[PDB]
Amino acid sequence: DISTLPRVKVDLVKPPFVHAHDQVAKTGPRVVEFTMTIEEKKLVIDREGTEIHAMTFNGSVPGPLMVVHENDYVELRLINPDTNTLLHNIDFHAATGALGGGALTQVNPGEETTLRFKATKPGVFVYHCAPEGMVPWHVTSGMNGAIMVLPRDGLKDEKGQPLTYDKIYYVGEQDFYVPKDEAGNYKKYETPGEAYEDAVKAMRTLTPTHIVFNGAVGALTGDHALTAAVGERVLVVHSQANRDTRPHLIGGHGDYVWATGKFRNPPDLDQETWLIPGGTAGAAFYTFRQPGVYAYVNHNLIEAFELGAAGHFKVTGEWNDDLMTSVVKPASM
Amino acid sequence: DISTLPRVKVDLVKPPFVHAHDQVAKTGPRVVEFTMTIEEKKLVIDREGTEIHAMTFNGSVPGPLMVVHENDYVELRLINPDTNTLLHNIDFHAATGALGGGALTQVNPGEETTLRFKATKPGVFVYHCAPEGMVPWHVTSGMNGAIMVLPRDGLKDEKGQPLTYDKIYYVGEQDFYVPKDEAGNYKKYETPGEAYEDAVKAMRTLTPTHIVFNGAVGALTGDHALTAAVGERVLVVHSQANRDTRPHLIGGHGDYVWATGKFRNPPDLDQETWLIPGGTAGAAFYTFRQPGVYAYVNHNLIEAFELGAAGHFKVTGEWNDDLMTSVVKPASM
Amino acid sequence: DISTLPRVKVDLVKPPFVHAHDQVAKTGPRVVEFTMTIEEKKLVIDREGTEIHAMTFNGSVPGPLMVVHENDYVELRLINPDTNTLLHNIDFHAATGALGGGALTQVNPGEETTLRFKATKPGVFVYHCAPEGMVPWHVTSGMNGAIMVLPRDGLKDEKGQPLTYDKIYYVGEQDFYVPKDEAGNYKKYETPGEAYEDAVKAMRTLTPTHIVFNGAVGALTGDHALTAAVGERVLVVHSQANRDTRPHLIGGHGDYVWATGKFRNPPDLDQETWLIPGGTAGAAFYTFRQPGVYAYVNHNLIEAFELGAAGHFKVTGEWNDDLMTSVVKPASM
Ligand SMILES: [Cu+2]
Ligand SMILES: [Cu+2]
Ligand SMILES: [Cu+2]
Ligand SMILES: [Cu+2]
Ligand SMILES: [Cu+2]
Ligand SMILES: [Cu+2]
Repeated sequence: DISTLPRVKVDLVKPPFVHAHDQVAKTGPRVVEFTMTIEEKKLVIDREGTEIHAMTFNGSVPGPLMVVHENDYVELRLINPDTNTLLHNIDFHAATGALGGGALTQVNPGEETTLRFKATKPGVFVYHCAPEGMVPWHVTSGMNGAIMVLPRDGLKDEKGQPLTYDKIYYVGEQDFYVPKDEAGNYKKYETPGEAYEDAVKAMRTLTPTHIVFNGAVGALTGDHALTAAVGERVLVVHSQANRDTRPHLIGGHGDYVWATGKFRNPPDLDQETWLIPGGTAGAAFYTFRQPGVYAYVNHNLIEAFELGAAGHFKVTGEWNDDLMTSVVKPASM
Repeated sequence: DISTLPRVKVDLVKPPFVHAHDQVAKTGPRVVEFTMTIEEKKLVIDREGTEIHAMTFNGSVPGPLMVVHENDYVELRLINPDTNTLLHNIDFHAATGALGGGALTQVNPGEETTLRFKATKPGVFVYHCAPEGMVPWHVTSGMNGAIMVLPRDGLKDEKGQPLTYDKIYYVGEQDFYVPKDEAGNYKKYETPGEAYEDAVKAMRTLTPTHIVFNGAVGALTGDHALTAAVGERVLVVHSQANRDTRPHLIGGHGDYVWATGKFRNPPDLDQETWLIPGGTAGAAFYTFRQPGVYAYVNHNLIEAFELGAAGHFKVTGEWNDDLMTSVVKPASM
Repeated sequence: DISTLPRVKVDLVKPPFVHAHDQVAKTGPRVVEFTMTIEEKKLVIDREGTEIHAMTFNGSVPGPLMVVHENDYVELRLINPDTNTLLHNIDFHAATGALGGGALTQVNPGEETTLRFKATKPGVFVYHCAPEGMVPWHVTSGMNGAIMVLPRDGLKDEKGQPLTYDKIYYVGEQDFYVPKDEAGNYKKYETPGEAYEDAVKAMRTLTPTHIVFNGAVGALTGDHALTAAVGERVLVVHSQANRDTRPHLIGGHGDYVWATGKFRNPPDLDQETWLIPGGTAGAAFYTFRQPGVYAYVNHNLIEAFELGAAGHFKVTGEWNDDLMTSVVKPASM
């Protein structure tokens, strides 16, 4: 049976970008093959040069977004090179059985493995590393990403009418818990193992030191802001593998939102802000109507503006005065 | 076009009360004009006399509730008198473009401005101050409120049947982060600027020192409890501009609840407790069936009973023994 | 009227198990009688022997799950034996009036009382102790449980088709705040009253020291794991009386989920993780398709793996290779 199915190999791209795919399936079920290489590496996460030992899927935080269709088979080749120091594995919330695949994918440095699973449910799901005994440490070190399982006939609104996006971006939100000394300065370590004991004490406080989008404070700002034009329909997939978040587009809305990200449910309309529970991926669809800069944020404003959970969208086009206008510009009373 | 539309000026009232309005629109689209004056002032927030420098819209925490209908134009005159010390602005989650109006409304002390925007989406939305660089500080100092955009044909249940309320109250929930000395006593400052540096360190802990309704511990209790009678239908609008909350009416329910507050979505029925994400306004409809005192609370009971997030409802009417009755009054075994 | 109704006495069972009942009602409305005895007792909650003075309904944390049908009358006999030291009462979120019954059920040691209320709304609800002035202390000491009010015609899916479970389990999640000394070691007390002052200071930090299922770290693991077989439909009721949680079945899904637990609303489909607000009970339905061990967790992984919020399911049956298979077992590159 599977033997007889067609197979296509797909090369992943770095977040916030997403690999090429079809919204409405043009072929029947296939075996979609992906390859990911584990990379343990130092990462500076803020302006002051704070550095951590990140554990990544393909060298990025978050790991890349995989896109398949309902009932395709996902075949993943997972490689843990001998240059790494720790055992890793992968748990797909999209999969059924063996702890999401975690029990079947344990690889020490120098090993690789190939897992296959059937994508039976449509929606966006979180995938993350989960080794017995050190699950939170690997997850909060950036070892998580997401997979989107699109219905074979694409996305639909509450009335069952088609929703087609022109652009899609993947925003992975990460809560970090950097160990601190007595005065409050962040500690630095030579290897991941040296950090272990302190990491556990830092996590138990339940208070992140940093909460960032795309691995670093300001990662999606300035020259890295997300782009769009007035009239374009944009799908924003957002994931948080360990902690709740409440996304919000400043100056815009979520026209259609699947906060818990499962496509067989009708979306919520006109959301100002929505809650994505820790351990979940969600998606929001919006059509831009005004040009300018928009701030995309976690709406606990302390987490957004003090801790790092803020990004930008720069949109081009003509301003619509009917929607909004400054009647009297700021001036002396 | 707008030139030709009728205009009505509306005078706002202090929370928890709401200005007069029509549920079902009797006229066509209009330009609804409001005026708000910014007021920086000292506020004692608890029984022990803890004082803070609040930043308010119209002298209250939360700012007043504005009520318009879908497709009306909101025209707001915002005045920042010379008696204030800081730059302020306003961001309406109900608006589209320019950061909700934040980029078009920056006024220093002694200035004013007039913004107009089209209310294209029905629901309850949060509005708040958001100056570049000090967003969380202004929000957590009480500078936020809400606006309700009613469908032109009023509220409806899941089956599309009309829902008419007899009374409406606005509960604004506020998380405060008062700086403390080494022993745990709250600090006091002469001006807002003197508090700034300490405020930022207090916010980064992510742990509020107070969480109150209507600006102070016990604000909606005793002689200030909300009132109703058995048989009355009450709509309770609740907003939290920075942090999640989980409202609950002790002894009652939320018969119809729009937790994320957007009216084009059908409401949830029979809720015991519901989650309103930080940066959102929600609404719950309930018909009183028993007289007596009801406690309206944030259901994290520590936040409610230790931190200040609790209010009362005193309802008049006849007791219904079919619904509830004490069969055997407390007595010695 | 009530005089004329049939009455049935039901003996409760210890969580995670649930007392015998009918899903679809075979008789008309009845007066269902229950008896609960309050028990103040020492409980060791972790591996290191940390001990607390728990306040319980029937000797367990959580208290037992009560199951009735819509429009039955619940008649509860509540006994507070003279061996206890504190005043207690009970508040049913399922009830209407008198603070959920809290104002009618205050019993000092040596007293008892009998309350009756009509179960007018279907769903799973939280019930908990709530004495004036010490509400959070009694709740966070384990004095809470849940009641399920089933529609008279059983559970249904989004299309109104019947959903019948073969097994049902009740998972009560508890956040504990154990007082600590300067070095971080947990304190021990002789009686509940001796703990009082320190308990309040511990709660105000808003940071639990332990978050457990069924009263202790590892309570639902090893020989106490929940059981099922491939093909069985299982309903898992989960409650959190004071704090938000985000349940997740590792290796599975929530096929039908009522996150806020009210049955008149259609369930959410295919959830990976769902949010149950503090002060609420929810229910998830799933059909097992793969055998093996599954971890049932609160998906804030620090709370699950560091703090205690983790349990197991051991399922028997044949492995399905179509759903998942290890193509290449872990081996040297
Ligand atoms: Cu790993
Ligand atoms: Cu997971
Ligand atoms: Cu301001
Ligand atoms: Cu905002
Ligand atoms: Cu008690
Ligand atoms: Cu309660």
